[PDB]
Amino acid sequence: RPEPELIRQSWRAVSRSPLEHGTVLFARLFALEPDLLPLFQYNCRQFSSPEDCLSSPEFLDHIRKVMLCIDAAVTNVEDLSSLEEYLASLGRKHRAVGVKLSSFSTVGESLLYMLEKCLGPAFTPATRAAWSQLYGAVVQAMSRGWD
Ligand code: HEM
Repeated sequence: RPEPELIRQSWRAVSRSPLEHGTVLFARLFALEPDLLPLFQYNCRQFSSPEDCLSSPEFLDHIRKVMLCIDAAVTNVEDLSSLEEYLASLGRKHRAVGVKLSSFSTVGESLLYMLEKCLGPAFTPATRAAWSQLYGAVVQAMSRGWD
């Protein structure tokens, strides 16, 4: 159970510009794991240009979906069991498109980077710990989807 106010007050800041913050998360994620980008080519409907896929409405829509999912976790920070079935279904969908479960740990590192970029020293160790616990719960629920 992550401290709710630390999660809510930090998420509120990133919610002011969710697409811009999501782009920052993905930029770190791709630098840490370059193999992830070719998975998005199918949604883009073209395999010739990674850069065109990165700037595509289809890629932006995925960023919007990711921010909505994190928003649902933040809304349910007090009880994440409500989203257990949905997160397992999300885990199934990612396994279906070739995503490895290990890449979700890399997404967690990118999320902390996005938050530190947005908040600076306001991203306190307690805030970082709260986000680590919340994200760890989200990936533990999504992990059951892989089975
Ligand atoms: C590891 C990086 C990620 C990759 C490679 C990835 C890949 C994908 C792909 C390829 C799709 C499209 C599936 C399809 O319809 O064919 C998708 C859908 C989706 N992704 Fe991700 N994703 C990643 C991270 C995340 C994260 C961290 C979340 C939030 C937990 C998320 C939330 C979603 C959602 C909500 C959809 C909904 C599409 C649907 O209706 O099924 N993604 N993902």
